[PDB]
Amino acid sequence: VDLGTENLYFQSMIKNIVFDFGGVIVDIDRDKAVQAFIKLGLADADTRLDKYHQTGIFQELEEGKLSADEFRKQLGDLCGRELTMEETKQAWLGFFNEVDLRKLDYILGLRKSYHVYLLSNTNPFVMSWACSPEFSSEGKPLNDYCDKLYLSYQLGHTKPAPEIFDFMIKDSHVIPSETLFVDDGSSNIHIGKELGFETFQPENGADWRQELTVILNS
Ligand code: NA
Repeated sequence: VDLGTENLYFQSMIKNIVFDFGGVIVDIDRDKAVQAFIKLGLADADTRLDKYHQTGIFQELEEGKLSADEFRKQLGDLCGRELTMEETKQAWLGFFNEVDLRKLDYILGLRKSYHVYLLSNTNPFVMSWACSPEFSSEGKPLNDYCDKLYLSYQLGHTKPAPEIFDFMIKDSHVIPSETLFVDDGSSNIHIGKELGFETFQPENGADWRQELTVILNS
């Protein structure tokens, strides 16, 4: 079938759509991330890095408890050498594959009919790329695809903490039952459901456009 927006029709009680970034808009490859951090000297990266919820200094960075520079310093101490910001950024970008422009185009089409928000565990290294014209070959920052970004490191909590969902709900004024939450992570989906959201859990790396269209018309 043809998933171009002009072919698509939308009608249901859903008014808002909340997307995660990694695992939904852009593919995550944890093995590639592990390799990228090992390159810096983090020889035990395989035990440290997670697909859904970081721990240790990685969590602290994604909750804004460590600044990018502070994280760089503490990561360097683990690696036994002083890291630059650029090589630390490049390690973080190891988590990601280039974006499927089909997904970005689909999301632009959604904005004609829905309020679209991002709610994501992320950090300044990743966002310096995503929230810039370097995000993709289309030259539009992640900001162009949403009404507002809710970023863990600016809010002090990471999903699946209920607090990050609560901030987003209160700030955006969405009614959870009229909102579709799209996230590849099970724990995040479960708390979203508990708080009243409709949920859709796509597979990381999969083309979810068809199924999303079906859900938005259910
Ligand atoms: Na995700």
